[PDB]
Amino acid sequence: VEVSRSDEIQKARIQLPVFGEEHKIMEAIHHNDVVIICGETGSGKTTQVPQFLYEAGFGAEDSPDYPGMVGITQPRRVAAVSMAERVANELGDHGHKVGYQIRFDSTAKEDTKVKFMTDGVLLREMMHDFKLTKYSSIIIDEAHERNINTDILIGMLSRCVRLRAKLHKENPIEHKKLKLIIMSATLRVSDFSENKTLFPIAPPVLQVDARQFPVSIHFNRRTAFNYTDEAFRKTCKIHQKLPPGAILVFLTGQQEITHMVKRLRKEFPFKKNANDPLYVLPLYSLLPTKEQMRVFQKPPQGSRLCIVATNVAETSLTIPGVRYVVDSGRSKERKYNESNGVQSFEVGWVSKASANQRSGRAGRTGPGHCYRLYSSAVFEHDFEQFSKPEILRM
RNA sequence: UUUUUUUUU
Repeated sequence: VEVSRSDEIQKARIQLPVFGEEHKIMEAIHHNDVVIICGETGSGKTTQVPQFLYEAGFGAEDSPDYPGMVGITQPRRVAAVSMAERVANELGDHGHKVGYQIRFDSTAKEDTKVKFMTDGVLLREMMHDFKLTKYSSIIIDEAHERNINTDILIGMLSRCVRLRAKLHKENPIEHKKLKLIIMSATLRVSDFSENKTLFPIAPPVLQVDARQFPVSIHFNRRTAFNYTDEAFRKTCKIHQKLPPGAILVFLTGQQEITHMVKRLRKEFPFKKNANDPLYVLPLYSLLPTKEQMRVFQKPPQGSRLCIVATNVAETSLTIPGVRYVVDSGRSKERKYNESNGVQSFEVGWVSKASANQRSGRAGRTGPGHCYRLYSSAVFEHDFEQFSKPEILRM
């Protein structure tokens, strides 16, 4: 199968170190019933999978009615949409042959081989069905967050695939076996691979690296009673001491963030061409789009960037021209008193996965200086390494 | 005597 590619996007095909590993994906699409592949983002996994499975012999495997076509599920609607104006142009075919579906935009075209999903739309489709005949190649995204809907869907697809791992008809050879790879976002999914519950077999796994684009991890053995002022001091020390760039100041809630915005408008009130060139912007997804496009833009000249954000920045929104974080130390979380029906908004330990993703959010392609207001001994006491499931709270 | 970071149909 050929793709009708383009020049700069063939530059985007070869550059990824997973396309040369295509044969593994080939055996992963030909040998194993369920495959688990992990890796940090930016290593060319979602931006390389449609070129795998459009060229795998699965677009027309069980042809001529097209029941072999890949659905790749995404954490959220904007991830699928942005990735569709990213890599549906990577396969050189129009919107009929590559597409997406989100909560309120359905692009159900019959020519399609690659479809980017959320969780809920595919739930909608296979409570509308139960045996998943129209699909044969499925790729999962974000296996490390372990949300509600990802876990729900993976349990019920384990049921459906292991029901179709059996014989389709009265002992045929034409089985509607479903080929599925979980393209993870961070490199610990083995907490599910050890179990014999969701699959009694051990699911075969593949581990791939990424491009670090280095970040310097720095621990401050400091009291973290008012982590706002500590983050303020670390970002002032980077802004004055270290070479220029952009620095991230991270917090938890609604009020400390605008308090830090007021302060960085106070001690650095100039923002035009105390000659510290600085533009300071808050960020969380409870802000309107005009401020959300204000951070999409680059800083005005005579001013660097500095972003006072909550814990949104790890996964929700990420911006190009930043270098360094000062972490939250402790992040805001929510839990329910099941003995009462009492909810809660509180602040507790950042797990090491969220902090690592945060440090990666700092050093996109440039140097990172992860000035952590907490210590290594406090990073010793940020167990567990990964975050706890979002199921257990609600 | 308001104290909502976050999310999937």
